Order: sequence, then structure tokens, then C-alpha cells
Amino acid sequence: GTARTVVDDPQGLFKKHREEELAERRKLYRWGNWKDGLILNIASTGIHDLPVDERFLEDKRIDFEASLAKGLADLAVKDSLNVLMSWNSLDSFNRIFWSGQSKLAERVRDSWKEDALFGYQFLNGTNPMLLRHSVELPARLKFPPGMEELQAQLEKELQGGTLFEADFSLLDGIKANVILSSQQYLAVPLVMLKLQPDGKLLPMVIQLQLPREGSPLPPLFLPTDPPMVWLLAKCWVRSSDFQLHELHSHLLRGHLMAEVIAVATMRCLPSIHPIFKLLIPHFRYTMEINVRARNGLVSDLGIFDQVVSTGGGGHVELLRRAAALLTYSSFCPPDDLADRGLLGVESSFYAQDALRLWEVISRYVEGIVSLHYKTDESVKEDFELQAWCREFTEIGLLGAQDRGFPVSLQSKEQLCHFVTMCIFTCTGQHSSNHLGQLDWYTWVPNAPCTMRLPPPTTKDATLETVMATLPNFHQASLQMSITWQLGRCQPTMVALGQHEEEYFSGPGPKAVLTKFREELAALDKDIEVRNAKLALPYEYLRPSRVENSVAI
Ligand SMILES: CCCCCCCCCCC#CCOCc1ccc(CCC(=O)O)cc1
Ligand SMILES: [Fe+2]
Ligand SMILES: [K+]
Repeated sequence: GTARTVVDDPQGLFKKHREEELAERRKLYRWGNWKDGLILNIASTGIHDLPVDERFLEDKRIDFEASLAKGLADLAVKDSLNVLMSWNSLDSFNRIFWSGQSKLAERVRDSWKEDALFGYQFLNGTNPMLLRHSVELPARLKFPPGMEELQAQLEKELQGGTLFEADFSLLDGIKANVILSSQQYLAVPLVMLKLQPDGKLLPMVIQLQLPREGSPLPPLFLPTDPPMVWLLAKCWVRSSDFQLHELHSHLLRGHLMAEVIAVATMRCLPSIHPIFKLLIPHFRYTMEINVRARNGLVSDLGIFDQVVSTGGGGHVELLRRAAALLTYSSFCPPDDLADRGLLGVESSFYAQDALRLWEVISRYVEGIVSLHYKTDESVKEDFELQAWCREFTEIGLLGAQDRGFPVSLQSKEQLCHFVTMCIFTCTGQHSSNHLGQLDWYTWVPNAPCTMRLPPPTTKDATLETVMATLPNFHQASLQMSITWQLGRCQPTMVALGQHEEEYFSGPGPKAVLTKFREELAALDKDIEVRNAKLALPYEYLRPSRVENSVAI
């Protein structure tokens, strides 16, 4: 039917039906709280408890299960051969790098030791969310004696506007896992990088640990250190990026935020509501995938506990600390990118595509909003909308109005912005953090799920040190299995905009959708043409690859 807000219905012709639907919604979709301090989730002990309309269809259920089975059968074969052999060379990781890898993963296996490939991933790799433009040297970067030349190169880049940083201080104080009684280890690194005129982003220095007042300074690793020393330092930043990417950029910001959006929407916006109709398709499978994740991925004795250095509880502590710090602006590429100083960096394909995708969605949302809300007053008086943002910000996000989340929507502009934030969260925000796994994480030394020795406090690493720190064959194989499972071409995916159900009636909304689809296709083509000229195509925000919801 035609959508109708409560403002559209002063005689209450649809009041009883919408009120009855919301009362049933609020019984079926209740808030749960998997861990103290985390943003809230759907209340459901496991997948069998979920409302029926949230369950995987058969095709998705078969796909998700069978793909685990295949990943686990491959892990069994890998492990059965590797126990019979030595594991004493970086070439040992070849033995687990089976056929069927993506073209980009084959490039990573070839080039992972290149400093330019290490730096490239901060712009356009699996985790584009951490890098920030530097306007001063961080207070933690303290120089041991003899490093005057480093200090001058850092000053030249800073004066030229070309100094960037990746600071992993969220890992400070996080407890590391113990796996089959062997201690795992975490670092708390900082990497300073230079942006070159040709677009390359090069690491200048790495510090692995925070200085401690009563202690000698951490060493500063440099690209001129002995090859294994600098390699080990880089591996440690890569292992640290795996932890903050998967937990903060991917789980919290993609998956868990999309679930908060979904639950608050189910609880407050009835099916006759235009903004329900606009949002719905973008929630597909989010609650079941997350329930599955809480019961097998990040659960006690789950994947993280089995193979990941933050596993065993530290991962939950990091989630609660990151949850307390989320800001609204960080979910909106125009604000996030300005704030991090990535706007205008021609080498950031993530920035260029994120901003364009945000605009195309913004136009679609504005289209639908203007069909149903003629004035700012018609937004202000929509009490379902007002209940909606409050439930989202106050209950779902544990009181986040001081971090920029809305508790009222008082204009069409505001409504459009917030809806746009919601749709981008469920789509591009996830795709850009999820799709890299297949290309960058299947070559395990490029993103070690764990580390088995403490980070070095000297410059004497050998290959033996590197092999003994890097994941063992089992940990590395399970990493490959799950990253393939999640990362691989999704046979049941719905691409952005391509949902088949018609929530809206009428030519009005149909025309806005047709235009969204046309603009998305034109953007996809423009990225495809840019990518044909690049050494490494940036694929993760192309509309043809961006999924319509968080489903995996
Ligand atoms: C060694 C770990 C490699 C993979 C790390 C991936 C972390 C992903 C973080 C964000 C997310 C999510 C949704 O989670 C998907 C999910 C759910 C259940 C399971 C366990 C059973 C199975 O693999 O089928 C794995 C993955
Ligand atoms: Fe995901
Ligand atoms: K209206």
C-alpha cells in the first residue's frame, strides 16, 4: 500500500492496525545484552529463538553451512600433512596457500614484504578506517639517542603536509589469549608514513609498544634495519591491524551497529511507515548472522578463543571500550574523511568511492523522503520517528546523544542525513571492511591472527624469531578457512539496490528507485574504468560488489 505516517492520518484510520503491529513487534524484537558495556543486540539465545522472518532461507543456510564444512575439510587435510613436516621458512606458508585464491591474494603472496604494499593497505586494504593525517608528532613517539636523521625526515613530511599515522592505542591494556596452554601476545603499535607525490604511502618508522615512565624507551624500527628485524616489526603491525580491523572496523562498526539500527527500527516503525519501507531490505539476515557470530565466532571456545591473540576475553574488552567511543560523524564519510584528512588524497580510492557512494545513496533517500514529507513540520510531528531515534540513541547505543547521535529529527535535512547514515552503515560501511578479507588475509603473514612470542624490544630478530612468532600451521589454516568462508563470492548475495520486493507502491517511489539503480550502475562503470588503469584495482565500494545488508 501507499505509505502513511501518523501525521498523514489525523482521523486514525490506520491507528489501531499500526499500534497492534508495534505492540507485537516489541514482543518479538526485544533488546538483549550479550556483554556488559556493548551496544545492545536482539534478544535471542540462538538462531532457533529468532523471529521466523529473520531466519536464513534455505539457499543461504545451505551455503553458509556447506562453506564451513568445506573450510574445515581443507583445514583437516592441511593439518594432516603439516604435522609430518618442518615449519622453519616463510616458504612453509606456501604449503597452506592452496589453489583457488583471488588474483589479488596471489599478488599479496608475491609482494607482501614490499614496504609500499604494507603502506598501501592503510588507504585501500581491508581496514581503511584507522589511518589519520598527522598535524603534529604523537606524544607517544619518543626518540632514543642517535635518531636525528629520522627526526628531520618526520619534520620535513610534517611541514609538507605529507605525514600520516596509524596508532593502535586501543590495544593498550588488552589481555592476550592462551591457546592449548601456550601464551599468545599483543603489541600496541604506531606507524608513521609518508605520502609521496606519485601516491605511494611508505612506512618511515614503527614503534611496537607505548613508552613507560620507569623504563627505557621502546625501540624505533626503521626500513634500514636488518631485513628480519624490519620484517618482524611490519608483521606485528599487520597482526595488530587484524585485531582492530576485525573487532572495531568490521564487527562493531559494520555488524553490531547495523543490528542496533535494525532492532530499533523493528521496534518503532510500523510496516505502513515510509521510512520502515525504505530501510527494511537493508536489514536482511543481519540478526541471524550476528547471532551465529556470538554463538561460534566470538563466543566462549569459539574461533577467536581458538586461534586469535585477543581471543579469550580481551576481544570483548576491546569491543566495550570501542563501543563507548563511537561517534555519529565517524559513520558519515563526508565527516570521517574530513576529520582524518583523507579528503583530497588522490591515492585513497576508498575515500573517492565512499564519498561517491554516500552521495548516490543520499539522493535516493532524499527522493523517498520528499515523496512522503513535504515540510520540516511533518517530520517534527511524526512521533514514531521521534520514538525511533530515541530508542536507537538512548537505549540501543547506551545513551549516545553526547557523541552526536540524534534523539529527535526536526527537519527533512536531518531525517535524510540520518537515514543515509543508516543505509550506508548496512551497506558500504560493511562492504568496505568485509570484502578485503578474501584478498589480503588468506596469505597469513600479511595479517597474522595471532603471535606466539612477545614483540621484540631489540634489533636482533632472525628468521627463526619470525617463524616462532607467526601463527602455527593450525592457527594459520583456520584463519584461511574462515576468511575464505566469509570473504568468498557470495552465492546468495543481493547487490545494493537490487532487492526484488516492492515495499513501495506507485510510480513515484518506483522512479526514485530506478534512478538510484541508474546512478549506481554509472558509478560502478566509472570505478571499473578507473580500476583498469591501476596496478591494483580497488573493488570494495563498487555498487556491483556492495551487498544490500550485512549478511555475512
Ligand atoms: C581466524 C579468524 C579469521 C576470521 C575472522 C573474521 C571476523 C569477522 C568479524 C565480523 C563478523 C561477523 C559475522 O560472523 C560470521 C560468523 C559466524 C559464525 C562463525 C563460526 C562458524 C562458521 O564459521 O560457520 C564464523 C563467522
Ligand atoms: Fe561481515
Ligand atoms: K508526511
